[PDB]
Amino acid sequence: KYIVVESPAKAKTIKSILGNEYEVFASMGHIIDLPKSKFGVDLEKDFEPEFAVIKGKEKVVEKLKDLAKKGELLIASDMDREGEAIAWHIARVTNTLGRKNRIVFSEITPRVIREAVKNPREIDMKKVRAQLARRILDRIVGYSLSPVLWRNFKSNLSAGRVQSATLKLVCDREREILRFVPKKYHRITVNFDGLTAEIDVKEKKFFDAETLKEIQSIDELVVEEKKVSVKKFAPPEPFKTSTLQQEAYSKLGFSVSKTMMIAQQLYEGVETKDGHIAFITYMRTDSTRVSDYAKEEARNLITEVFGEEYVGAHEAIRPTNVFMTPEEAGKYLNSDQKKLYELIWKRFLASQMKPSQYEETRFVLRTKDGKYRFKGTVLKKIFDGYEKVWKTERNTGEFPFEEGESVKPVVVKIEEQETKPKPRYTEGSLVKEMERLGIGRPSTYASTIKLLLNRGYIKKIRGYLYPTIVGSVVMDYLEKKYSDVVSVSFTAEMEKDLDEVEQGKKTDKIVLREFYESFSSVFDRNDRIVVDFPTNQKCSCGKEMRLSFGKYGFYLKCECGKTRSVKNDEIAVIDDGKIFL
Repeated sequence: KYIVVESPAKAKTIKSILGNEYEVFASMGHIIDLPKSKFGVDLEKDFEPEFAVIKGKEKVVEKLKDLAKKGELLIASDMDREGEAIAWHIARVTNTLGRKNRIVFSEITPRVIREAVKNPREIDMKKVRAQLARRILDRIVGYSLSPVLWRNFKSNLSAGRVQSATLKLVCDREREILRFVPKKYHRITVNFDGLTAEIDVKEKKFFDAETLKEIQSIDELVVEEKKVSVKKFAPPEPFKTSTLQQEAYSKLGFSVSKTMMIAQQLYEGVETKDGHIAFITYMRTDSTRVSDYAKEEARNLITEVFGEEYVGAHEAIRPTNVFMTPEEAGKYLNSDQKKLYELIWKRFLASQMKPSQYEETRFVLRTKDGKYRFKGTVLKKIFDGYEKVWKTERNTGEFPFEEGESVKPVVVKIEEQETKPKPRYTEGSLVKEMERLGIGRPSTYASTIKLLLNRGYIKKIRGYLYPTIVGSVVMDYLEKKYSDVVSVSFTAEMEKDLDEVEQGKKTDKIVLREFYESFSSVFDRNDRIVVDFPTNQKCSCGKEMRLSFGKYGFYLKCECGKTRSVKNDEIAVIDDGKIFL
């Protein structure tokens, strides 16, 4: 039998497992694709795609056709929609579509691979159609709007729908920050015996001088209320793509593209001095489910290392072999791979362990004159559970006081503060928002963010993301002329529709016809657009400046002073028609 995969890494890992009973072949990427500069879909044949062998890949195609005549040609592409389409192109070119020739697995390990090759299935055409519909949607937007956007702002909308929705998130965040009005208030805390409590107020308040003097004068309080209860904390869930990207960003400082690159290495199998080893399950997943076999191995490890009292077709991202500890993994993994494997391993083991248990004491203290109250909480650890693996800090302490008892000495701390706006997104917290709103999917979170940064539509400064002049100006255009079509809401609706096509709950054709109706009814190909915005900038003579766009790109001008040039990626947000630089 012959097995075909996309990558040399996967081919070597698979060949290591199967030996000489199977010949394993890598295609070295895609063989067939839509045209690179023809539109490629026939809008008069109900969105018929036009495929051709990619230049340079003709020989691979010939080899595949030859193999298919010599033996069963099994296809071991990754298990996502893209992989299913790869499988379909190979089956079509070899005239084997409909055979049981597609191998499905979430991990490249001996037990799993050996079973998977024995149980091939037919290519899932609903999954293929969901992929193709995505390609067609992107191609319609891309080939309609990128020329319009080149003519007017010298920039493009590839990865389009999802990319414009995500850009909108960043702009909306920036306007929220712009419009925020901070409020001064006092933070007032009392401190006694290692415990703290905050003043009890209906809203954040700026106290007057005489009230502050009084509060600062407090040196004794009385316990008004003491309530003790059991508090359990759930272990983390096993990673899925979205939460891996978020945590690798916040815990390791990895960009979401670096995380996915490393995760792919760990899944496909790394070459070692002695062979090849897969470390984790497939990295594009929306599931946090764990196989029964992996659950059992985890129970066995927990039992052995920690004790029984600690024990708690898409799959979570998790270690293929939980007994390969992060420390042992270090002899095979580079520094970045080791950090990522360690994260994944700790999250998985912790997810299989018992909740932790604490006793929580919530208390209220009052002054003797009854004028002021202060509220606090403290925890006491009963059982660490999963926190033995997933490191957690909590406000632990003791409340050695009863209701009605006086406490002295107390120390009051008064600090003037100002309310703060929402923080900007980071790559990780932008992924979180894309998941929240339904606009990203496992295969598109990282690529969307990367493209936005690469086109200079957003800019990263000390890890926070800012919209730029070109991002803002492009988004404003799309909002004005393609309001419904480019909305976060419509993007989310389309992504849900494509999930439904994959699941066989909607047809590709119905989804495509709906989109095209909405798009075509607003698409104006001959649109010419003079950039002309009021700004928050002033020139020497006192006048307001205006933003314009010429042969050397963006510039500011006033009906008096000289013209100041601006880079496409200078930070900027548009609000009520005015650009704020």
